[PDB]
Parts: sequence; C-alpha cells; structure tokens
Amino acid sequence: GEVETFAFQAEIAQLMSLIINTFYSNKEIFLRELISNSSDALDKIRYESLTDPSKLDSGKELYIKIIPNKSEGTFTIIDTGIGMTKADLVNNLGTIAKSGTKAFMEALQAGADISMIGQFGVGFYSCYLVADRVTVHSKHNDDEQYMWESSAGGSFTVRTDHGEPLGRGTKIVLHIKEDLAEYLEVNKIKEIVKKHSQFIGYPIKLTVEKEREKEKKKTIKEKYTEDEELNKTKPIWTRNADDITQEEYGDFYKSLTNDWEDHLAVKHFSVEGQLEFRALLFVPRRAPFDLFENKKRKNNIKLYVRRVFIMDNCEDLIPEYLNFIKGVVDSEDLPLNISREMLQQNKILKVIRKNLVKKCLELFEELAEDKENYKKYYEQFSKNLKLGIHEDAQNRTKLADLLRYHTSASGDEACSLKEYVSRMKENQKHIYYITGENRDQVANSSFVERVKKRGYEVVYMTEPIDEYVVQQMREYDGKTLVSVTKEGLELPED
Amino acid sequence: GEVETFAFQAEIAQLMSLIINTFYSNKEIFLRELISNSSDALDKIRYESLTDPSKLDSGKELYIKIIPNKSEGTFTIIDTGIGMTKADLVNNLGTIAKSGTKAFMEALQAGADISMIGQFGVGFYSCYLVADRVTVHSKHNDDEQYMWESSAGGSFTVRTDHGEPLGRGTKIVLHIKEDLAEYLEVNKIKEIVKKHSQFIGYPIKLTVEKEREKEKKKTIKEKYTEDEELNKTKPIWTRNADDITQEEYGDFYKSLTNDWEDHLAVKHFSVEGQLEFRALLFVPRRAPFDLFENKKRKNNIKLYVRRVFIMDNCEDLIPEYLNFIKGVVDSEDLPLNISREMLQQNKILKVIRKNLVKKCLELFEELAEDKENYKKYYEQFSKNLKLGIHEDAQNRTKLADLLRYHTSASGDEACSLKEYVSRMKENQKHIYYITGENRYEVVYMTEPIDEYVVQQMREYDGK
Ligand SMILES: Nc1ncnc2c1ncn2[C@@H]1O[C@H](COP(=O)(O)OP(=O)(O)OP(=O)(O)O)[C@@H](O)[C@H]1O
Ligand SMILES: Nc1ncnc2c1ncn2[C@@H]1O[C@H](COP(=O)(O)OP(=O)(O)OP(=O)(O)O)[C@@H](O)[C@H]1O
Ligand SMILES: [Mg+2]
Ligand SMILES: [Mg+2]
Repeated sequence: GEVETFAFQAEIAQLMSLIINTFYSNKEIFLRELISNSSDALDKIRYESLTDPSKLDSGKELYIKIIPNKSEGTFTIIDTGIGMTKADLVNNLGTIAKSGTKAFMEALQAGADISMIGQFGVGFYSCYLVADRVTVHSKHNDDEQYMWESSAGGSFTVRTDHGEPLGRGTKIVLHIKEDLAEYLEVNKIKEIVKKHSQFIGYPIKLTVEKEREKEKKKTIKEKYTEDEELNKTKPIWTRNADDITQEEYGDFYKSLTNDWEDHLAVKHFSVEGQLEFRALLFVPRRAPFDLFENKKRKNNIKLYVRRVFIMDNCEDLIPEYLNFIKGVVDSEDLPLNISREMLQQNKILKVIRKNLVKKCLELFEELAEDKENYKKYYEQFSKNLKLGIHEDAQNRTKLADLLRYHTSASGDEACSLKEYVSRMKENQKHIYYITGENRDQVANSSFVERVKKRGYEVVYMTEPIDEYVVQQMREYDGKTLVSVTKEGLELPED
Repeated sequence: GEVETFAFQAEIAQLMSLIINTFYSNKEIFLRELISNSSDALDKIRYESLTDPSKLDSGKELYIKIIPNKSEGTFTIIDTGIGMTKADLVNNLGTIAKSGTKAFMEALQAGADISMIGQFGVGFYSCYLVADRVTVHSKHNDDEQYMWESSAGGSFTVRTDHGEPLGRGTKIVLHIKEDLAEYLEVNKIKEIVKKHSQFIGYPIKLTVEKEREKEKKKTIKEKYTEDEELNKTKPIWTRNADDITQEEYGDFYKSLTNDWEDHLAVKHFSVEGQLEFRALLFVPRRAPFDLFENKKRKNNIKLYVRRVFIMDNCEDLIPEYLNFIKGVVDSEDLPLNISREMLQQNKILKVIRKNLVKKCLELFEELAEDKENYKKYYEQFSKNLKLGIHEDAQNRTKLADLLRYHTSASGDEACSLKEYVSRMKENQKHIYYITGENRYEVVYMTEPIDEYVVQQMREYDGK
C-alpha cells in the first residue's frame, strides 16, 4: 500500500509570464496597483503617526507624485509613503502571492481597523506591461534608503542607496517601453489615473519637478505640467451619512461616471452580518444610451473595494432588470478575482443581488412619496420593472405596488393599481383591465362600453410588454383580472 | 552599493486561496473545464490515430459519460481520453501554471488541424468551486492508473488506483458541497452540457435510472438506461463542406438549438494561415420571439475555441448586429484568459470579427441565389442588417448591395439594391427607404434604428 504525499509547488518561470499576460488584460494595470500601494503606505503613516506624532519627521505632508521623463523614458513615481525595509522588499514586494497586509495584521492583531487594499501582493508584477525595467527608491521614516530594481524577469536586484536621500516616502523609477512611450504622455498618465485611481484618498500631486538646465540661452518653456485636482483629488468621500452633503456626492458621482449633472437619488447604507459593506448607490438622472445597444459594456454599478475601483461588469452583480443603477459599493469583505475585476462567490453574488434589489425597491418606495421624482423614474426606467414583473416572480407583488398606470378618471397621469384597489365597488369581484395601443381606442371599445355606462373605471395599460405581462398576473389583490379574453362577455353576480 | 539577488518565492498558502475564490466566475464552470480537458485528451488520441491507428485498440468509441448520483452526492465523469502519466499528473495538476496542452501544441506544427484547448494548467483547479473533495482517476495509454486525491489544502496525495477498471481515459469523482446538491440533477446536467459541450466533437452519454415495475411480481426489469441525448449535434465543420446535405443540415440545426423548426442559411468555411479558425453558421427561418426577453443571454455565436465553448460574450469576438446568427466558431490560436472566460489580445478578436463580417456577406450572397429564401431572410432578420448598417463603417458600403427589400411596388418579391444599382436612375436623388417601426419604388424601413441608417447610407456607390 504505497502512499505518496507531495506539497503544492509552482512552475514560476511560466508563472510570471502567466500573471503578466493573462491575469491583467491591459497594460494600464501597471499604475493602479502601485498607486493603491502608495495609498496603503500613506494610511500606514496615518495610523502609526496619530498614535505618535513624533514619527511625523521632516515633511509632515503626505502625497504622491508622478515624474515621467520623455527624454530618458524613466518613469519616476515619488510618494511620501511608509517606504521599504529589507524585509519589505524581500517578502512583501519581492515575493509572489504574498503581501504586506498579512504581516501588518500579524503585527497588529487586535483592533487594527484598517481596510487597506494591499492584500494580493501580486499587483506589483503588473508593472512589466509598460516598463521593461523597474526600479524602486524607497526610504522608511526609520529605516535607511534602499534600491529595488528588476529587469531580467527571473531575477531581481537590490543595492544600498548612498546618493540622494528621500527621508519620507518611495520613489518608484520605471522605464516605459519605447514603443509604448505614449504612456509617458502626461495626458495618458492623468487619464489612466482617473480611470483606475480616481478616489484613492490622497492628493496625487503629479508634480513633475523640472530638470532645470542652467543656461544665448533659452527661456522657461516646460513651466509646469498639469497639477489639476484630478490626480491630486483630496478625499471627501470619507464622510459618513451624517455629514454627507448632496452636492459633494453629486460631484463625486460626476467624477466617477465622467458625468456633468448630479444624481437623481442617493442611497447610502451599511448592510451588516454575514456581509458587511457600505454602498454609495445612486441613480442616473437620465437613462443610459445602451438601450438599443444591449450588448454594450454596461459599467453602471462601479463596485469598489477599500476605496479601489474593481467592478465594471455590472451584469452579473445584479439581475438585469436593475442594471441601470449607477453607484459605488465600498465593501471590506467581498472576495474579488485575482485581477480585481469580477466577483466570484456567486452564492454571495445572489445574496448581494437580493439585498441590493430590496434596498433599491425600498428607495423607490422612498422615491414614491415625492410625485415628480417618481414620475421621472417611471419615464426613465419603468421598463425594467415591467420585465421583473414579467419573469421575476418573487418580487412581482413588490413591483406591482411600484407600478403606475392610467385609468378612466385619472386622465393621463399614471397612478398605482392600489388606487384602483382604493376605489373598487362591492359588486365588483374582479378588477377591470384592458390592453391596447392607446387609452381612448379601448375606452370607446365595446369591451368596456358596457362597463362605461355606469361611469366605471378600467385599467388602461399600453405597451407590448404590457400585452405580454397580463398572462403572468392571473389575479391581483386577491381578485382575478377582467378581460374579454380572460373572462369573456360574462356578468358576475353577488 | 553592494548588490543582492533573489531566488524563487511564491506563497503557496495565498495561491489557491486566490485560485478557489479569486479565479472563476461561476461555480458550474467546474464541469466545463473537465469536459474541455477530456475532449482535449480525445483530440490527442484522434491525432495519434491519424498518425498511428494501431494504439487505439484500448478503445474505439471516443465518447464521454456522465453519472449523476443524488444518493451519494457524487459526480462521476468517465472519458476515453489520452489519460495521465504520474509525472504529467504532478507537473500539471499538482503544479500550477504548467499545461501539457501547450507543450503538445508547441511540440508539433504540421498538424495545424488538431485542436489543443487550454494553455496554462489551472482550469482543473476550478473543480474546488463546488467539490469539497476531488478524486480524479486516470490511466494513460502508456502509464498505469494513478488517482488524484486532494482538497487544495496545501498538499496533494496520489498513488496507484485499484478501484473501477478504467479501460481507457480519465475518471473524475467529486464529492460536492451539501448545499450545492442541486447540481446533481439530471435536468441541470443536461442544461449545462448543452450550453457548454453540445458540439464537443464526441458522444456524451448521460445515464439515468429508469422506471421498473416493482413486485413487477412477474418480471422485474432492469434499473437504468443510458441516454446519449447530449451532443446530438455531431461535429460537421471538422468534416468537409461538400458532404453536407439537408438531413445533416436539419439535424445539426435542431440539436444545436432545441427548436422544432429548421435552418434558413448555412455558411461553412475555414480560414487558415496566420489566423486558423473554422466556423459553422446557422440561421433560423423566423425571427426569435424571445428577442425582447433579455433573460435569454444574447449568445447566438458560441465561440468554441478549439472545439470547446470558451465564453459567449459578444462584446469583442462578434459585433452586436450579428446577434441573430446562431452558430459555432472553431478557433485554434486564441490567447485565453486565466479562467477561460475573457480575452486579452483584442487585435485577433478584431480581425476575426472582420473575417466573420466578410463571411456573412458571403452567406448573404449564397442566399442571394434563391430569391424567395433570401426574401424570407431579409423580412425575418432585417433588424440585424440595418443595425450593422448603423454600427459598422468598415463594411458599410459592402453590406448595402446585399440587402433585399419589399416595397410599395415590388409586392411580395424582395428587390436588391445590387440589381437596383445596376439599373441606377439618373433622375434619382436619394435612395428610397423611409424609417419606420414596421410596414419611384420606395422601401419601408422596418426598424426605428433606420434613422441612423439614413444617417449612414446617405449615398452608396454614387446613389
Ligand atoms: N507605497 C508602496 N509602494 C509600493 N509597494 C508598496 C507600498 N506600500 C506597500 N507596498 C507593498 O507592495 C507589496 C504589494 O504589492 P502590489 O503592488 O502587489 O499590491 P497588492 O498587495 O497586490 O495590492 P494593491 O496593488 O492594491 O496595493 C505589498 O506586499 C505591500 O506591502
Ligand atoms: N481530463 C484531462 N484530459 C487530458 N489532459 C488533462 C485532463 N485534465 C487535466 N489535463 C492536463 O493537465 C493540465 C491541466 O489543465 P487545466 O485543465 O488544469 O488547464 P489547461 O487545460 O492547461 O488550461 P486552462 O487553465 O485554460 O483550463 C492540462 O493543461 C492538460 O494537459
Ligand atoms: Mg500594491
Ligand atoms: Mg484546463
């Protein structure tokens, strides 16, 4: 009875190439991972410095700087973060499948309420996609400066620093590919930062310090690169629901969705228990234009994890009848993918679907009392409610209350079916409805002309989806629907 | 500034914590990877027979079998593939990022016809989405039968198997989670096999327990029956395009879908060279009535990279306006993502899209031979053609003359702009076609999107 047991191994030589060319679709990944790492270092400084402001040595300010070099191709990434030590560069940055989060929580094992993103420890290797050679200038507030460099792809180098010191922070020096030199463009850096690291939580100054060349002499021409409040955007999303202002998160959503106007409704809440998360869920003021292009990339719900952008494929996060929601969920326990792009535990995905649709319908109920807003919401996204009515059976009744329709005395204002419930007559044992293209054509139709003689009211609901749904609601409010095809020319009696 | 160099360092603990929870989208993908691997082994032995049929004596019918068991909560998958060598076992299943498929594909180049699906070596690890304990048995044509037993908990144990005699191939025994027993259903297995492996290239037999009369007191019959109801769609794009007849036509269309109706168009082709991909295209005789029902994912073209379904997302592989053509694309050189769910090298996808657009023009001209058939074509799927007119600019001028039109004057005969251009009228100033939701010689445009069509077709070839 031979028994052989072997530990799990890894063929690394294939593995770095696998990660670089298969884990991450775009070369844009070179920047988001390192910027999030700088954010984590800055939060580390904050947590270690509010306990002892003595560690706030030299420059008290915390920031991130991007310093490209068109002449050289060197991509210098200066930050004022925690820096690196020997142990850091060896284990947290220089080892695959290991991150500084594990060691940091192993040091602070009690009350370490820090939701930092540096958990995977493999996003650092995503730099190869733009840079052939990568270098790191890092200096702790306590440890000396050290140089981490790698270009071989199979071996990396570390040398002691003796020249220009940093004091506080890390200066990541890359070398953007000569063919990929478009990444050296300041505009390209700004755009990739906005799309990947928009809400980091610190001013990424982007302040390229000019390589001054003294002295016929030339005047100053590259006076300053754009240090706009786009990369350098400060954190204002950190406010809880108590001090959140409407216009601030309106501008936050404008930035997130590249929009110009605010959002028509806000919903911030913290669902706890087995699943804990905050959810900055809003609604677009206007419908997305992908109604015709149903196969368009639907990037409406931009889920975040620890203030880091993760999700764009909103199709699997929510049932398609609530895929028009634009907002951010900022969780702290959601199991992501290795590429930080899509959510894997699909039982948890279904749980999230149920909770989010419940919250969205509850908000719509809060949006119900104010008539104009809910009328606008009906005009913009009432169709998804119809589809959920048509095939999502569990929340049909909940959706049904949300439904608004036009009736006889209602004129041309869509009122609830519960308004019809509010005005049935005792003789009526089944609710009168009718389907058609227009209200008036069926209003004068003989189907309800026998009904019109008494001044009765009949539901007038008119769309092809309205024609198909009537099959699914067999009976509403405990009473069957009245139609010349549902019941014929039959006269019920008491 | 002294210099120090690193060695290999990859934390095993977080590795498959990420693999189990941060690799694959849906839990049911576990069987798709298993069937893909079994079919890759089957294609390996098919190539081996093509160069040496003698060794195929260990089994003739290249098929796969599925045995659900709600009683034991176990999933059994037995195939007749190339099997496993213990060294291959360790180096590929027991070692991440090592694929025998990639090595075999790069070992030989003359046999470009063969399909080697899979490139990394981690798809087998998707089995831990639902299986608490995974037990994989296999017997290579050369190596003995060694089973694979591990729970992805930092180690794996293998030894010689002495259980059920695997005559030839692999054998995957699963012990799925108790809360996921819904995946042991016969109907669910049918659904996922038809969605993922209906054109796998080999028989898939799904055995089921059948009713027996119980004492009956006279003759108690057998217990079970074996249903090869799956993959009734035999692989025809592998075969030549000449030997396709209306009976194979109808069988392929009716088993590819579940529709009782029949095809309207066939376009079988295979483009080889720098971009090797085959494709079989089949068009319904009617526009589907569930077109406005998004609960049916818009997955008309199932990209079967190397005869295995990879993912039916039509965001890059085929444009939106080709959402009506339900068919199979058999590529051979695609750079799959780590989970076999998305793709990275988008230039290959773009050139494949353009090639498929040209092939769809060829299909339109193929139906252009039969005026009545092409008339039914256009009056059924006019929406997709006009959507393509709006969307694609590369072939915007090419698609114009391939269109048929029922007009206020042509009656029940569909008129073509190609013929209409051939009799171009000098007095004519604009092409006669007016946007509408539904219905000189003036064409009624069947789509509301046709306002964008008149935006696009301002003039075609001087019209
Ligand atoms: N400012 C920083 N710059 C670079 N690396 C940092 C910084 N702060 C911390 N690190 C370390 O970088 C190593 C991690 O890598 P990667 O760049 O792989 O990040 P992650 O852990 O994968 O997540 P993210 O990329 O979101 O930070 C971690 O182990 C973390 O300790
Ligand atoms: N049933 C099988 N038949 C034949 N070979 C198999 C089987 N299962 C695993 N293998 C081999 O072991 C290696 C395992 O693959 P896995 O299925 O683990 O990844 P892949 O097939 O390499 O690609 P991917 O990661 O995209 O699925 C495969 O590459 C294949 O060579
Ligand atoms: Mg990082
Ligand atoms: Mg595989």
